[PDB]
Amino acid sequence: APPTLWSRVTKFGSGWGFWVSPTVFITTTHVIPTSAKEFFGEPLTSIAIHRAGEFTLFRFSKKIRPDLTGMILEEGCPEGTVCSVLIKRDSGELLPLAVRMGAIASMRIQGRLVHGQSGMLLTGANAKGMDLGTIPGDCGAPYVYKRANDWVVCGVHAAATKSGNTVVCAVQ
Amino acid sequence: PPTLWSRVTKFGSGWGFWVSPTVFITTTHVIPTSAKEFFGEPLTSIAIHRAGEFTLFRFSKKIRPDLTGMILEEGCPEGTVCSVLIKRDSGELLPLAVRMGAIASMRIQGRLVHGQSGMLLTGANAKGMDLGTIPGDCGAPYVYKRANDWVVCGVHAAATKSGNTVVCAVQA
Ligand SMILES: CC(=O)NCCc1c[nH]c2ccc(F)cc12
Ligand SMILES: CC(=O)NCCc1c[nH]c2ccc(F)cc12
Repeated sequence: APPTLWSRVTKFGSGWGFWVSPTVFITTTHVIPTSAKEFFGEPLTSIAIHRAGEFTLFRFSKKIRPDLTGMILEEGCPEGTVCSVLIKRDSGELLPLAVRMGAIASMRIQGRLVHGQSGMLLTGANAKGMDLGTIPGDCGAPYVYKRANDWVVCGVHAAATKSGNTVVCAVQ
Repeated sequence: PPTLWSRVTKFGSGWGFWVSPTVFITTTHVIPTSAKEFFGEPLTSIAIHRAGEFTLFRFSKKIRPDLTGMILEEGCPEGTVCSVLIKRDSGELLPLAVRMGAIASMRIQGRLVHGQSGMLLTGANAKGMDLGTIPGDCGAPYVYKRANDWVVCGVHAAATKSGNTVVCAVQA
């Protein structure tokens, strides 16, 4: 995956988020620190927060990441698209996990009612674990794919089943 | 625990894998042809067992005392879904699912290679995205989970231009 996409993946709350542009940051709702009143030095007042279930978009009134170009955010992807989930692990290891995407789905995963785009890992058979699968610290990692000369972001990591085979991408 | 990934080590023109503190496996063609030592041990001290494109090194002292010993087998049952544990010099980790087939002598680009055939499960193509193998990946291990037990069953020897078909060299 290109260096510019890994540069947009920022450690945030109990997981990650992703810079779409110099002013737009996307993440999974449950990783946001609940008492928090300031983000990258800016008060709530100065930020437009757009929340659709486990998807949250932050639009800043100033350029927080002026090193970046704006890229395309889409509302999920066609069923059958192979995406990479851009996961950072212990000590600059970079894990772009291959996922085949499926339908929009509503599930119950552990306690929780989860809604988003389902997909199946293409890493291995019984992927329940940090070596071939996702862990709770991965929530907010972006789902990306290459589409002609362009890369697209189409969601953020929200959940995985007890077997680890099935993942859920929160979508705008 | 040490992760599986800490066992995958840069070696020669590719990679290899620590099965135990004293046992290292790799692809024969990536081993240097001019050497007096490996991993700081004199070649005097190293047992080398070659069988076509599969090589095993047995050291006389513990090079990786942090590891436990893993199950090494001579390939796996047809239909097993393995993971090829690819490391790249970017710092990326690429576990790719492979459906394993028959032992054969296969024509792969110019070349006759003997080992276990497999097909990558990332489909359409790996062209643009982190979804296939490249020449520098030779020696990456093939692994799978069986009950609570991780099994290593061979090393990455070859792949087609296409990228669909791979060869896993196995112990003889
Ligand atoms: C992977 C990654 O985040 N890299 C950049 C780190 C960084 C430096 N200065 C910043 C200001 C805002 C922000 F969100 C990130 C940064
Ligand atoms: C233990 C075991 O047998 N696993 C399933 C084998 C398998 C993987 N990918 C497939 C795609 C089509 C198909 F017909 C079979 C497979």
